[PDB]
Amino acid sequence: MRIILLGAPGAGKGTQAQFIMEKYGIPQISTGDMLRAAVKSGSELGKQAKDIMDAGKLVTDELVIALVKERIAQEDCRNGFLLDGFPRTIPQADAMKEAGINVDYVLEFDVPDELIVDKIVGRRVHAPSGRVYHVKFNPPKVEGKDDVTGEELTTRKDDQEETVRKRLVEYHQMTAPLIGYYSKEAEAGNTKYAKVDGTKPVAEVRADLEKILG
Ligand SMILES: [Cl-]
Ligand SMILES: [Cl-]
Ligand SMILES: [Cl-]
Ligand SMILES: [Mg+2]
Ligand SMILES: [Mg+2]
Ligand code: NA
Repeated sequence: MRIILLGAPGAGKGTQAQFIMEKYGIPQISTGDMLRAAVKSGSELGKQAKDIMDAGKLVTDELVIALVKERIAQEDCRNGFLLDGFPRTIPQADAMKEAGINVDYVLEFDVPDELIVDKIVGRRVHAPSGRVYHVKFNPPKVEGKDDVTGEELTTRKDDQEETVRKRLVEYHQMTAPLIGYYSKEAEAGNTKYAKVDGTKPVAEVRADLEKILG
């Protein structure tokens, strides 16, 4: 099975990745992982990608697509692949089509913005050790303090509410046309598309995916 799995930053689409990998015998692949790998390999695309990154420049859609095409030709994608978080824009989806990269299912892992925010801004960390807590889901033993040292917990700059909300605003303005793109592709019979309710318990989402995919 060839699957694209999309989802807003913080929604938790990753919670279903291992289920999909084990159901079908397929690797999880991502443009981030591809960039890091091809550089190691010394292949020509990797060298081109390394040059671009070393210059602090943007990886063009042309190069990303060539890396995707190369990645899915590798032996471990024989049964399919779980393409995580890509495409991100209609131009990238069109470049997939120009290159001949169709998939069987596009899954939109959907969690309302307010629930994403509530999840992230409740996080607490003991930064010297990377130990993590959450006011609502994994609270510490003494309020606001690290269990092990007793030092007062903090929050990551990455997790500030204004920063989370800005990231979601940007995500939806980019992704809304892409969702419509794949819905239309499904209407044409070129793929299947499903909006997945990520707010349910993990075990229920898993059951729902089993019905969506078969
Ligand atoms: Cl996430
Ligand atoms: Cl990968
Ligand atoms: Cl303790
Ligand atoms: Mg890999
Ligand atoms: Mg939406
Ligand atoms: Na093809």
